[PDB]
Amino acid sequence: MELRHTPARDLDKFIEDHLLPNTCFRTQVKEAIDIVCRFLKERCFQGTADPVRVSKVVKGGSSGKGTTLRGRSDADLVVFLTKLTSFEDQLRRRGEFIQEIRRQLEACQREQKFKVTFEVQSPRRENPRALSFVLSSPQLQQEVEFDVRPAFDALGQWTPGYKPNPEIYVQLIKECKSRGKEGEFSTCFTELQRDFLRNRPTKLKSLIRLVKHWYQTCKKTHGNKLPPQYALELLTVYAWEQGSRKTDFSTAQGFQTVLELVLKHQKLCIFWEAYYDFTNPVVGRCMLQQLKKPRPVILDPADPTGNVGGGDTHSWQRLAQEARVWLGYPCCKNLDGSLVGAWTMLQ
RNA sequence: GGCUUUUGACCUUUAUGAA
RNA sequence: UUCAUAAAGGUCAAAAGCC
Ligand SMILES: Nc1ncnc2c1ncn2[C@@H]1O[C@H](COP(=O)(O)CP(=O)(O)OP(=O)(O)O)[C@@H](O)[C@H]1O
Ligand SMILES: [Mg+2]
Ligand SMILES: [Mg+2]
Repeated sequence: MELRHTPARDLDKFIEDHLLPNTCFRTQVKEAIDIVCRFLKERCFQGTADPVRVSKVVKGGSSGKGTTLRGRSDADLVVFLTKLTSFEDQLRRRGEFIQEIRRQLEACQREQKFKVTFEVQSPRRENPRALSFVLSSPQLQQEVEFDVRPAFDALGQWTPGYKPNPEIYVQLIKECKSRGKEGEFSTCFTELQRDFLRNRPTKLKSLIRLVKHWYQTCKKTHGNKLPPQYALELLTVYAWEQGSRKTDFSTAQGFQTVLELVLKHQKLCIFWEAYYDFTNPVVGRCMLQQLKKPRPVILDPADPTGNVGGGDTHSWQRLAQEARVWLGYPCCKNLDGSLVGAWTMLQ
């Protein structure tokens, strides 16, 4: 049964039946992650005469957040290398480490330990930001898709709960404003992005799944011309924080609220102070700049240079058209045909 | 009320890499 | 000691499906 035909009272059942991970899926992925992690820690750089060390492999993305879609969520890994020493460095040397990681993976395949399938993407253009591939192992019951990124460890050993030293963002902003980049180093702060969602209430994670599924369904019609998926994820968090703040709430009202916020994209200016704030003048000046951009502005809680909004109003136009149609579906409607109603946003 | 799953919190333990 | 990935054991909670 398609989401498109599911009424409001069955959305939680729909999430349960199609979207939530089952035991096998999340078990096989964690096995696949283990294979790649061991490889990176025990093999991949053991050949370098000048030792390249991996300080940590961070499981990011939906996998680290607990918002994965069953049988559809990739594994996102950020591998932190001791020899990348700064944002400048990561930006210039990321290409090398990718290629090298590719070679060693090949040399493992050649050995019959597992099988990897990459996908050439042309034109190559700017250095690659990631290495993507599919993994297959006699060990595993299924294949898992991967996304691997090398990164400079800006945070050091970071403990969830603490705001990162502002001087780290001072430095971030300095390089970004000099090289004309914005949001290019969000991977270094993956752990903050993971922390922003990991501890949220269970049903909120479930709604995020639903919104993600709706968004993927939209992509069938619009390909890659939509705003970034992360924008919608953050938009869902914003909806809950201003309209509920409760562990229990109606999924349909949540769904409707999000769809309505999409239609109001020309008024969206959303940001958080979970990891930075206006205290430090430099960080403060950069936040303020971002909030003066054309709407919608959705500021990455982990990255003050990062407007997840995407800066492309055609994308939001397209997404808004779909939001208009989906508001006529049984998804947000009661039994009598009336809409369940959206939450109302605190200041 | 009963059965179970998913997602987190806290306290232990094992392997691997790193500071 | 701490950080990361996987596994194991104990305890607590949230939400969901089913009866
Ligand atoms: N536009 C963006 N700006 C900043 N960070 C982003 C971003 N897009 C993605 N990210 C970060 O990189 C992670 C991996 O992205 P994706 O794999 O593309 C989606 P996901 O969040 O993993 O869910 P999904 O893979 O289950 O669909 C995201 O969770 C987010 O933390
Ligand atoms: Mg992902
Ligand atoms: Mg990914």
